[PDB]
Amino acid sequence: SGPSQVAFEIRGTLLPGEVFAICGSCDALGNWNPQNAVALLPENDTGESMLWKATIVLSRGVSVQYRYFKGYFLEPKTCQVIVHKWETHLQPRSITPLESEIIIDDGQFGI
Repeated sequence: SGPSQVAFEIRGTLLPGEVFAICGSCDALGNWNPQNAVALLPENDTGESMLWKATIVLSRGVSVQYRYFKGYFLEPKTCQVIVHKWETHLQPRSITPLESEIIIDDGQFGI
């Protein structure tokens, strides 16, 4: 099974110093531990105002559950990931990647 490159996208507002992050049920997504979550980056290639994206390599045919959160990625006091808010009243998101390249546009944060 030759790996699947998945672009996960979500839109929303953020506080100063805050970013969007993806966390989930496999290594690449940090095994539900926000400390090992993946921070998204702003996506400007479509001319949107509030779009964020993360490109993640996942194993083909393996089901993965995930959620977005908004939080802070800080430097050590002596790393620190602080979740402000996990996505709103909705079931954890899921994907079973089958293609080599996939774009998952999850719309608006919390929806």
